[PDB]
This record gives sequence, structure tokens and C-alpha cells, in this order.
Amino acid sequence: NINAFKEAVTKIDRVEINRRLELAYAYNASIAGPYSAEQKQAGVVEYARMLEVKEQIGHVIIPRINQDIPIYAGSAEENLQRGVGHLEGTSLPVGGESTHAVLTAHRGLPTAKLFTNLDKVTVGDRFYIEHIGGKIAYQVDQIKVIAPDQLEDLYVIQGEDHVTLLTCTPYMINSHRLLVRGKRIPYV
Repeated sequence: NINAFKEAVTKIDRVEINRRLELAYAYNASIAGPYSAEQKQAGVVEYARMLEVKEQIGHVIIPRINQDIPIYAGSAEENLQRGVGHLEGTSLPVGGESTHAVLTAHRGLPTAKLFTNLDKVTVGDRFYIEHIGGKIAYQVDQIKVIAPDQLEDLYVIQGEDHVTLLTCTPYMINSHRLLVRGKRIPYV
């Protein structure tokens, strides 16, 4: 599955990756606000389309917790049951200045690890998004537990490239959301 996305990515043309990535970037620009309103909007359409079809965005590798979880567009349960749901209204995890991808995954499901261990992720820890365009790396710069009412941490920090691995916390209780935010680092 982390293969059936790797295989599905290789299997698709650079041009198509770019168009989708660029739809991702435009999606991100419109999230964040380089891209025209129309491409922004197309980016929104593509996200929405990715949303509609619960498209796999890729997968987030979190070395710390040995998680390599498929990311799907949308925080729909049907994604959250399968792996990481990219949070709607959130930058697609394609990196970029002023992208903030929020990748939500359950802090565990029955048998299913998912983000159950996100709490072990430690500032400085890295995690990576493999999206259709490749792997990008984040280093957690901020682990935050916030009430689930709090959105502010999930918005694009302009200038910044973040991906917050978002889960519910405390484990099991899920009162709060654990935001493990990675700041884009160079992928090595």
C-alpha cells in the first residue's frame, strides 16, 4: 500500500505529477492566501476532487514511531481508518513556503497504530511526506497540544512550510489534539 502508492506514482508521468503537484501548490497558495485565482481555484477543485475520491496523497513516514502511513485527502473517517487524512483546508503536504499540511491520523484504531505513537515524536524528530512528487522531510519543531477548538496552529504560517501530524491526545482520551509540527527541512 505504501508500495501500491509508490508503484502508482512511478507509474504516472512527470507531467501529470507536476500538474497535480501544481494543483497542489495552487491549492496551497489559495490555502495560504504566484498562482492565479483560477489555478488557485483549480487547485481547490483538484483538492476537492482528491477529497471526493479520498485520494491517497502519499504517506507520511515518521521514523520515530516506525510509521509509514498512507495519507489520503480529507480527514474523512474512511481515510482515518486507512491511515492519515490530510486535513481539509490545509496545505497539501507538498511543502512550500506558506504551506501547512495537517495530517491527521487516529491516535490509534483497534489494532491500527496510525498516530497512536505521535506522542513519542519529539521535537527534532523528522518525518517525511511521500507524496506523488517525492519525499519531503519535516523536522518537528513544535509539538503542541491544543484544544480541538483551536485552528490557529493549523493555518499556514506564512513563510513557513509545516506539516502538522495531528492526532488526538491524550492517548485514548482525545480531548485535545496533538500537533506535531514539522518545519520543512531539506530532505537528505
